[PDB]
Amino acid sequence: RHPMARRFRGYLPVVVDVETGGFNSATDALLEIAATTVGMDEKGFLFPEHTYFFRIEPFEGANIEPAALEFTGIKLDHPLRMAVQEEAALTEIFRGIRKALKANGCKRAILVGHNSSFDLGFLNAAVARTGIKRNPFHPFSSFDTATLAGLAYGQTVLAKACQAAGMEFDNREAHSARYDTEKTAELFCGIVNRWKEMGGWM
Amino acid sequence: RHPMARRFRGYLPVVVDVETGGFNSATDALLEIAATTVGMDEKGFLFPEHTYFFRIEPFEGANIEPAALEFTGIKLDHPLRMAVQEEAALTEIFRGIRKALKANGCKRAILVGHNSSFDLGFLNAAVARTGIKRNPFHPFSSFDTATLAGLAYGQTVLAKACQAAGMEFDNREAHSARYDTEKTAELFCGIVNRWKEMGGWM
Ligand SMILES: [Mg+2]
Ligand SMILES: [Mg+2]
Repeated sequence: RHPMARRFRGYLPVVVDVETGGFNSATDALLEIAATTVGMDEKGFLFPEHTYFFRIEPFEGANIEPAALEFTGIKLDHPLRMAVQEEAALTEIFRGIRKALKANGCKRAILVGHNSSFDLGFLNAAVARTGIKRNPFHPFSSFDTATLAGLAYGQTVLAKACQAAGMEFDNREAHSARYDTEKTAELFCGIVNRWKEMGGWM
Repeated sequence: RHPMARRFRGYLPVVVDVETGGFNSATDALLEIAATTVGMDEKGFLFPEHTYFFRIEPFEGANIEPAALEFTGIKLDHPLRMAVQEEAALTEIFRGIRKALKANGCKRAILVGHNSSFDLGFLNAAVARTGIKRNPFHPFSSFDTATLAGLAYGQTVLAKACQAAGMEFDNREAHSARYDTEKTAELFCGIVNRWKEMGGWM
């Protein structure tokens, strides 16, 4: 078994963050999705490997809460938005994930996220809308970085967790799914790597 | 401050497990709830403290999947079931938790569970149905022991996580919430305590 396959019983951690048009996954638009795969180096340390990132054209009939959209800072009609259909974006991300599962001897991906059940619900709902087959993510379990940061740093807020971890993080409020996914992947790998450094995985 | 108040940013971990009439928190019955508060000893180690347990009468209009009843072994009409209205059970549990909060110098409870978002979703749906305003739990944050066990033991399945931890876990024929709560509490405390043993919280 590949070293990464042994670490989480055959699941490959893939960090995902979404931006949405509200908090209801059944009805609310998906507006951005980033996904960052994790690799394992020759010494058994995790690192963020590849990032996918797409801005998403709201699905037909989606609900968008005006205040929610306003707080994200997203500009739907901006000429450089480069928004794509959710099916196209998921197809490309999934393809990349399946390639990574094969390279790591893993059977399935597990979503890693900050308050990760939120992202997983939106991901499951988009998959259900598009009718995409062979979703490589576990449908129900996820690694919550708010839980990991609670343990490691006694913090549940993402910015405060990253600050505690010695990382840079901006209290600007205007961050794309890409920024959040890369910071979350760094937080995730740092905690797992500290656990190893402290004797937790020999 | 109180040392527990400093560990998780004023939140008191409280383990919750529910048994339910299916996987949909909007429609499916709450049938049992167990909650176990955690305390901190003089040496800074967490331990499982006070337990509450109630069998719940299905709310009027609730959906109960035949397969949920087979899985749990639940007999709704058994004369010694001693099931109570969800509003009464929650009120009693919440009162008990508030007492734990005060004794730990904490301001809110944070739900701990195995795939904790599941249990938080059912708790919030019951709180909504009953109109309880005095809910001491955080509405969206939780500590997921599937995440914690993935870190510590590479295991996401509760039974297997406990076995990796050196605990006994009975490969039972009827699933119980009192049993999962007791074991989840041990699992949670064991991992937080291991972090500390390894030099992670000084
Ligand atoms: Mg997010
Ligand atoms: Mg459970």
